[PDB]
Amino acid sequence: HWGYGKHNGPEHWHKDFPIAKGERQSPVDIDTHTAKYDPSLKPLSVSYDQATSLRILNNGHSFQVTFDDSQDKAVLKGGPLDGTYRLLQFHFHWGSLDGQGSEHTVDKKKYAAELHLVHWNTKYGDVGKAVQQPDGLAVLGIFLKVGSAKPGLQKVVDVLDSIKTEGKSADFTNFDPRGLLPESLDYWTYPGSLTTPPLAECVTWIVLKEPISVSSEQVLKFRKLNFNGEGEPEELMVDNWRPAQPLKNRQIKASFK
Ligand SMILES: O=C1Nc2ccc(F)cc2S(=O)(=O)N1
Ligand SMILES: [Zn+2]
Repeated sequence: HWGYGKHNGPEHWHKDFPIAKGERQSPVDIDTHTAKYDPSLKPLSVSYDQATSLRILNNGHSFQVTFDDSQDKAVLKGGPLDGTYRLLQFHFHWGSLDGQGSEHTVDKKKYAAELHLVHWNTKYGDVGKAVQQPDGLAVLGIFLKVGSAKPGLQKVVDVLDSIKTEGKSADFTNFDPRGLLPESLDYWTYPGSLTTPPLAECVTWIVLKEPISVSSEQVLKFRKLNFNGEGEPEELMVDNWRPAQPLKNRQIKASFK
């Protein structure tokens, strides 16, 4: 029922999901002058060499690439995190125009898109249990700006025409998510939530400072996807981002000076 339209979009979500007005909702604006360097933070450990991708699919809100998380194969550790978080899936949020599309903002600047690499805390055994815990998930967020092409994204872009409509999926094995990362792992971190229903307050957010560049042709392909299912009226999948939410009693910490 929920979506991104005028009658079912983010301003309506609180009716079915009252946590939408909660104390640790995401995304947020990152005020770079107020975020404080925290020397007690550790370097991120992004260990994706053994990642096993499985499928790519259009879920009617985004497209996602899924991974085998039945073993410690692609894991996120370190930084603000305690323990080991397994990569489950990645997906994107993007705009109808290059000046909007990201969920997090940086000094109110919106990027053209935002990549979320979603990981869950193995101490909770499965992702369904993890989402019920304040430290159950860690999402690595990466901004996209439009400029040069990202070679590691092209294999994704080239298969999108096969998952145009909600409910479509395809095999997507042997994809290396390391090709989506920027050079630097400098980051901001804060406690937050899922950015779609159920908006559960279970996420340690880790937002990289360095955006990746993608080409206009790459992002244009995102914008040709459909929110609707096959044989329904075409509504382009664009502007599938939640706007920044109140920071409330939270501090955003920087890993870098
Ligand atoms: O739109 C989003 N929906 C999600 C849904 C489930 C998650 F586990 C993580 C996210 S997310 O907060 O990374 N982004
Ligand atoms: Zn997301």
